[PDB]
Amino acid sequence: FANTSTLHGIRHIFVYGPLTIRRVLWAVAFVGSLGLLLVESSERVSYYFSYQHVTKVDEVVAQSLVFPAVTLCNLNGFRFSRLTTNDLYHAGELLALLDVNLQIPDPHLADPSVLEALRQKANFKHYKPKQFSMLEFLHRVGHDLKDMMLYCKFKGQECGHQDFTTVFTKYGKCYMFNSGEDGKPLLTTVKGGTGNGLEIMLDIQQDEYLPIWGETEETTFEAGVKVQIHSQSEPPFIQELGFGVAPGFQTFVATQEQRLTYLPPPWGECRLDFFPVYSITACRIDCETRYIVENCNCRMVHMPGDAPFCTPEQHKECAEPALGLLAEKDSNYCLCRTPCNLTRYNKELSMVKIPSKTSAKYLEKKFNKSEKYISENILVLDIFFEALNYETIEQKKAYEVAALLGDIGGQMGLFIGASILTILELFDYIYELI
Amino acid sequence: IQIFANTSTLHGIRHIFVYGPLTIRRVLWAVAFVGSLGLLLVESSERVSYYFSYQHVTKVDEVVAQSLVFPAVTLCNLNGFRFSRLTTNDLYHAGELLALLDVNLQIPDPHLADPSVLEALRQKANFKHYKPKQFSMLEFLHRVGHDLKDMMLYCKFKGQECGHQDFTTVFTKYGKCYMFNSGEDGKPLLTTVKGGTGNGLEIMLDIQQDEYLPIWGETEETTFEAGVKVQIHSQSEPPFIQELGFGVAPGFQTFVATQEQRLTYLPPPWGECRDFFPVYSITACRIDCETRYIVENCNCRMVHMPGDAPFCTPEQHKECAEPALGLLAELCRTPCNLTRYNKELSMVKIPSKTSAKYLEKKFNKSEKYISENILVLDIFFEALNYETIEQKKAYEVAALLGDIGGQMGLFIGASILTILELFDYIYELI
Amino acid sequence: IFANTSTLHGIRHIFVYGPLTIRRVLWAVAFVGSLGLLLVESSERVSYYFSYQHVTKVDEVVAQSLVFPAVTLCNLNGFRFSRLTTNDLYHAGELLALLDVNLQIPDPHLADPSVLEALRQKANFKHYKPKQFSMLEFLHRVGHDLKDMMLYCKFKGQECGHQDFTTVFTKYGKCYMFNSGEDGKPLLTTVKGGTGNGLEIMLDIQQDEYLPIWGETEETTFEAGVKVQIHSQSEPPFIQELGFGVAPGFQTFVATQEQRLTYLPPPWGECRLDFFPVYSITACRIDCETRYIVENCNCRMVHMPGDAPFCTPEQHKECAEPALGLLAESNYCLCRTPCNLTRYNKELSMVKIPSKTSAKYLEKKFNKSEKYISENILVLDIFFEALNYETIEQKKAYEVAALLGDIGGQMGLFIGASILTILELFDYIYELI
Repeated sequence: FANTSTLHGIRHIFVYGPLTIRRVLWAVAFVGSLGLLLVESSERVSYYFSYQHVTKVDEVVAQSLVFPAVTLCNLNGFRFSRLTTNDLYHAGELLALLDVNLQIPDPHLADPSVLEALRQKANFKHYKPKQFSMLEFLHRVGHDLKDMMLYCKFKGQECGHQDFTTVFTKYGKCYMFNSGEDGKPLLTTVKGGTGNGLEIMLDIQQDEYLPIWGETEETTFEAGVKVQIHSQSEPPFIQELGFGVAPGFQTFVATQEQRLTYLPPPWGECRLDFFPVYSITACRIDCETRYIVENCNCRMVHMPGDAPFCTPEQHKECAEPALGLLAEKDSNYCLCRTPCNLTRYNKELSMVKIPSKTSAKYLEKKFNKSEKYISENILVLDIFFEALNYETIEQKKAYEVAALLGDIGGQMGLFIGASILTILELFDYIYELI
Repeated sequence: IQIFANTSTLHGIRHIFVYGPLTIRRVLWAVAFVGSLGLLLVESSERVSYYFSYQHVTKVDEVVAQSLVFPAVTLCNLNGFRFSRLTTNDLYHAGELLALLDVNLQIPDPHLADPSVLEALRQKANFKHYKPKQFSMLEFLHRVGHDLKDMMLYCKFKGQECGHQDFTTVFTKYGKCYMFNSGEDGKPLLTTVKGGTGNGLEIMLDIQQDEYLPIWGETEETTFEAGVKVQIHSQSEPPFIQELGFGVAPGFQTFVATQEQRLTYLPPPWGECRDFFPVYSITACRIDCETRYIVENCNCRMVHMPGDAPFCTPEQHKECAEPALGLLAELCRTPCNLTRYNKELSMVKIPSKTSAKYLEKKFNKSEKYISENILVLDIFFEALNYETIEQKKAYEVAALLGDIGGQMGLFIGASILTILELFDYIYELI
Repeated sequence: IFANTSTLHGIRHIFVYGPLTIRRVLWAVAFVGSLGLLLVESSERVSYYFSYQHVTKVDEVVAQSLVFPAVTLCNLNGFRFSRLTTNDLYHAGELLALLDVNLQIPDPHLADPSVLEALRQKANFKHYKPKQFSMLEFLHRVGHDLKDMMLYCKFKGQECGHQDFTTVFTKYGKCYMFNSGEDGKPLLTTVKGGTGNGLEIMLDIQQDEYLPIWGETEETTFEAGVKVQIHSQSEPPFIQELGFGVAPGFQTFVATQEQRLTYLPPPWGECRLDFFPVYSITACRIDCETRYIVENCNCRMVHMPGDAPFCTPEQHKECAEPALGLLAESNYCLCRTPCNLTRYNKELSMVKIPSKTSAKYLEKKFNKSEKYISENILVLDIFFEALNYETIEQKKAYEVAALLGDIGGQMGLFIGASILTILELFDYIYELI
């Protein structure tokens, strides 16, 4: 009888009278309903714990964008003219100007003019060496922006090498525009188009490039600059993320601000010894640095730390094969996950010829250079925003707990009419039968 | 006086054994219910809070098509005025503008000029006893601006021949430009039906680099560059090549592999989408905006602007409208439907060795000229499909109900009516 | 034997049945009202469910290695002039546009002197007995040779060779595909970003083997370089359409990202082959071309698969070329997206080759003029910008379990009804009859 009596209950049961009946279908109809509720409620919980996301892509008109950092590097790291005898001593083998015995490799195939200058400076049989510092070396021999930069406009106003910042990188002594160093307030763009961005004309000084001759294992046949457009929060990794600019063209880099937002685990993979602010580039440098200061007790020039600078002795026989080993052989010493908030810059590249006929003469005059030189050494580079807007890409949580309840809640309502309390009511009644 | 005690409402739909007459260890129900009620209020708030946050999410498809509508291609020589075709009257008014003449109407630094250039400017600039004649910046530009008839050596579309009669004059901050497949004259828009370089627009251009205005001596100008600018753009939008154009260089076949993008944005409260032009565009408004500010503060309009205003004379251009724009830059939101075109650029060299001679012959031009003046330009669809990017409303009212509905079901077993039932019963107690 | 008044056992929410009529008939409206909305809103939800929407899930994933794609590359020139034989000029002569319909040099007075000399040497058919000719054997022999064309190949810093590429015929002629996977060895992988650790090849395009053009030809073949498709090893190259140009006199950098698209079948999306085991849009579009030509032309072209017979230049001209011309204009061919697939997104940048200080080295090493080097040599770097793939998935918007939870909660809200509540009522109406 008690069962008959518990049918003031909230779950839905005509399965308890005094006499057995016609209506045993309710037994099935209820067991049926209960079945589905359990099937479908599982799915919803299963899915909830799958901790999915979905993507929200907007594009937002803006009154101004913050102009990014532009790092740029000559493909040539060391000017030939500026190599000293002391330099050719330590760095000689490194720059591939000298064989292991400190002597000019295949003298008969060398440029006459090159061999003249190397014979003058590389007589090491009797040489008493002097102290040498890879950083001091690079600072002195690396291409000079003062020399390289023929003009600089930003938003149509004049600029100069005083708006750039020396920044060492696997390419040597490089220059970063709008770096923000010394907390100077970052430059901003206020109009789209080629006109109102960064515009620089460069002489890449192609006749200071290290010479290549004879039976060399070298393939450094290329001339121009590498360039990374990158947010001021992240260091340049121009090694990998650079794009080429070629001489004899005005290259247009039309850019858009991208504002990524990622979710932490368990939805996504969101979330440093040497850098205050975290970056993928930042970690991957910090990682490189830590593994070399460990296995080589020096650091390279582009790395941070207070460690001692890797001598060309070390660079050759230690640190270069150490990186050779880091990538291909040894799983990441540090694998580096995405930051949560971050800003990317999307580039479209187009080009027009420089110089035109009607300017060729002017340029030859102004700069005291041959028609040839201008046409194999000069480029113009425009970085600029296509229009005043950023794109937002956010990862949004797919199914939060409140929505799970509303779904299991409505599913219960549909099949049984049950609440939490309905179940409690039943458990109370079974605990009373014991 | 004759109404049910609380005890008596066990007819009530909420889930309550809190009204047996004498007190019991089962005060937990009071907790369990107040507990359940608490969460219901917490969780139902969240859902309403969220609803009114009027979020969206994004739906990205890519759709195979039997045919795409081919876009509008506007193209401009980097040079706005051919030197050969400058007249003495032109050099009079426009002289200072083109930076061929100082504030007085004479050649700035004749000693540094090309010999041949100075000869030709002396021939045409004798102004001490010249009585000026009528001058019109539009008529000027129409006449001196590069001619497509001259510039265009061949035109294919879908492999079939084309001509300057498939293009339309269009003035822009670059001068007299030309727009392919413009749709003007209500002619039915060209369509592509096969991918690849072959079956798009293909044009060979001579940019006439030796008609470029010369620059010499102690000039502040830096127009050192040669080639064309190009905007690929939907026929409903005007070109804004000043900002959105991409460069093409001479001495290369430049390939522009394109995809149709079909953006759909939501109005407020979810997203931010919503007179001189029939159709609204961001470019359209930004022109309308520039025009209104210049016709106000300068009583003229420039050549590329619309309106019925009077064309800005070089007098005005110098002293008024140029610094007016200098002042202007120093809120136009997205249309709801719109079509974008995504470009990938690649290049090959022109001319090849085995055709260099042929081209020199056919066009009566130097080996040098061909190599510093000729380009080929292919605009074409990579394959027959458009990408759709739609903003979809995140949480509609029907789904809010289903969630607050099921939350009530879960914690209380309440309906709307359940609450009404309770309010009826309290109104009866008063 | 149950009373309307007496169904107070009923689960939907009803104060509407006493014995006498009352001021509280509002319940009748409030209920009919509630029932109204329930029907309005529950329709919307079902309507929407059957609208079978989706939404998009975009992640980006760090990886310790990416699989390097397939690179197919083609010289713009399909046939080296030097290597054209007398037999070849006989059958293929008209095809290569070297000879008019009467097997004679078209406008000899406008021809390059040196060209005409070499065509006269090879195209005097006065006494010639023709021999067996095969467009495939022809193309295999005359088409540019990678051995010749490829001056060096690096991958991940280590050396490479023509034996890491695979001959692959295409609308452009005899082309070469890197990391094709055909050798049943495991596909090559990148483990560091940047220019250095991708494919890097230096090519001499042999611009002076290009077929010459002279006199009154209707032509656009003025251009020199290579076309290149970066593509999934699962898909054949369709370089005719999907290729990008590389120009001589530049190191061209192709920075790529792996994209991993997932699409939904009907009814949500348009997801999901005689001649190809693996399905591709490219794959079916070839299979489609092939089927239509073997039907309407009884041959196949060289790039097509099948067991059909190869189209002779006779056939190629007068049959199969206009047959494809007729496929254009407007598709007799429906080729939908695969479900899983991998795309490669390319950014192109360039620097000059050669530098001044290497120009002479290259001239010497390769025994070539300053001019030749500068109009024939290019370097091509394909590589991943950084170790990650982008995932774009189409995700079902509203599955059946979520429809129930919504119709369920809507019923709960307006009526307090379950499935059983309605059954309960139908039982009670079947009992009234």
